[PDB]
Amino acid sequence: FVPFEGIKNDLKGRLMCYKQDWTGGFKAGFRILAPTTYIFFASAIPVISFGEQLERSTDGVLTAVQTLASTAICGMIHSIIGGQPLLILGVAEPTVIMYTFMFNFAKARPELGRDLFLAWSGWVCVWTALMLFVLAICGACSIINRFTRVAGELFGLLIAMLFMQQAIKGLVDEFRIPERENQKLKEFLPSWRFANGMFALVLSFGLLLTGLRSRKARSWRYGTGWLRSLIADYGVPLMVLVWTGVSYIPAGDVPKGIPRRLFGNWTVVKEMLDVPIVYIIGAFIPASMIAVLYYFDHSVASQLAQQKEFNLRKPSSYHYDLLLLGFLTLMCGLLGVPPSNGVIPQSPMHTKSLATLKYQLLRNRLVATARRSIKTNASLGQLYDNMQEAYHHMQTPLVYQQPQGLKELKESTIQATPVDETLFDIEKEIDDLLPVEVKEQRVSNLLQSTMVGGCVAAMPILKMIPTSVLWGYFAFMAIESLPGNQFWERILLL
Repeated sequence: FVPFEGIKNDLKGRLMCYKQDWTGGFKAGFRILAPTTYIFFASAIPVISFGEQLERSTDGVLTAVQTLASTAICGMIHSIIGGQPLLILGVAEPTVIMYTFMFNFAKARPELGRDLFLAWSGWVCVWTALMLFVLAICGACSIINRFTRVAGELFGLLIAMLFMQQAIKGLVDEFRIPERENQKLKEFLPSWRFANGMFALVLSFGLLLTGLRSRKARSWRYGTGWLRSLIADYGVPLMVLVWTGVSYIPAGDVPKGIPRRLFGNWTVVKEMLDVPIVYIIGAFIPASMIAVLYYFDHSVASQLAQQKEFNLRKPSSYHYDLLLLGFLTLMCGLLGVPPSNGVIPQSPMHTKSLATLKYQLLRNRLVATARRSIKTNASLGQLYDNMQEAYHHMQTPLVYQQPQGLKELKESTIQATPVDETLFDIEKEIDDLLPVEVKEQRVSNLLQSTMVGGCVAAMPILKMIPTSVLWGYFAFMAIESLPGNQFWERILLL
């Protein structure tokens, strides 16, 4: 717990894999788009829902534009100078709850009111940034190492329950009347309300089930490998588009709003000095709560994306990441947008998608090399050496760790068997000798953040998405927030 020690160590570690990060990201060509698109959807949909929730709960002060811009800018800055580019930054539910509490507090004060809410929030963000700077400088993130696997599994389960509760609440609200829309409307009759609720159930469950099914496309006996990979990669975005199209089928026999549909930044510094100084000090309290929450969430989200099972080859940056989070919180407060923060399950989902990308790249390369070798000599031990050489050649040269390397050829595999091709199937055998590796780089995070930003200018296209799609996706992400963690497995076994 020495001042500035952790930050300096983290910077030392990360500054020697920076150009490597960028060149590795560019090494993959357009194949980097699949994880990028997957994480872009996973980041944009919850943020848009949170933006709608804040617009309803803040009388139009904060909308989806602000949440999207915060997510995009914070993500881009973290991608370029972050320290741990696996982390995905976004506006989380606890932030929404705290901002709702703050808005409710400020609406009941004649001194603050509604036209000074953003300025008071900015002062809260200044206090939070100061607290985060103090915590990072003192190495308070060292206690993160102490928290064990259960301390992260419980948080994952809590986030899963929160996402499921959000999905169920959205589905139930599809059955009720909104508190802001015109009450005397054709689309809001009890019969049409029941119809809307049932249609939303159909669409949400259809999206959930089809996406969960298409997530297993690669392990199918039908179709071609190209089509199987395309489905396994883009099924959830494709399902979003397909169920959006399905929602338009009955449009010739229903009222306008059946089903219900969805719908830069500025500065608040000038009016930030108009807040009386009894609430600038009073911002310390919600600032303390938000600082503790962010200290916990950023760290746990970063460590859940850095599981030992992924065999990552680059160091962690907990202290430096917390310092940068302080800076980003200060910037977001000055810009009048809610702060971003490391979020789950987006971060582990990003890590898993990158691991899958590396696995597929390696499988393609090794299959090609094995097929090339089968024709020439194919001695089954000289071909394994060729595959090992290709694996080593593909890898990126670093200084910290070394590539895991292909694992041992199983005794049963050799006992079963130049090499006879009838008795040695490459597709069956490659999977048995591929390690778990992650394609670590900064390009996927940067592109996902830029896409989230461009969603700001793509609002008319976003106007065509029903909210049932959002609730189905929230359920899909809640299930993704327990992708087979040890704690959930143990609960299943009991």
